[PDB]
Amino acid sequence: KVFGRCELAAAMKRHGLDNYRGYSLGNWVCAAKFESNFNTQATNRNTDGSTDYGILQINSRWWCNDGRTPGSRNLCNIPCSALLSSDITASVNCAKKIVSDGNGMNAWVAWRNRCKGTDVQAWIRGCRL
Ligand code: NA
Repeated sequence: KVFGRCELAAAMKRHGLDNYRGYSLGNWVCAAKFESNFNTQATNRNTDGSTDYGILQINSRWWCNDGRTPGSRNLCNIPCSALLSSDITASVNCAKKIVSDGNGMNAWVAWRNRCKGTDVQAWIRGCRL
């Protein structure tokens, strides 16, 4: 599913992401836009052989099991395919684990490079929330 901007903001809010560990909703929407262009089916392979899955591009080296990333962990305890669902619950629940891991949202390279230190509230302007 390809979300609309406000539709995704609402979904994320309902799933407890607004101000989760101090990151306002616009941060999460901004990261999703640049990670996946709001497409839950997004996948991208990394140089190390791991793959990133879903709306928030969660990596198989640490966070999910895809059956093809040798020596990897599955810290969210989920098949990576669950991250591709139109239902964002598994992505959100795993993202909450990731953002709590030490480095905050810096874990998402696109957040650091394209969202951090920008007016992220712009991503939710106009939405009914
Ligand atoms: Na893995």
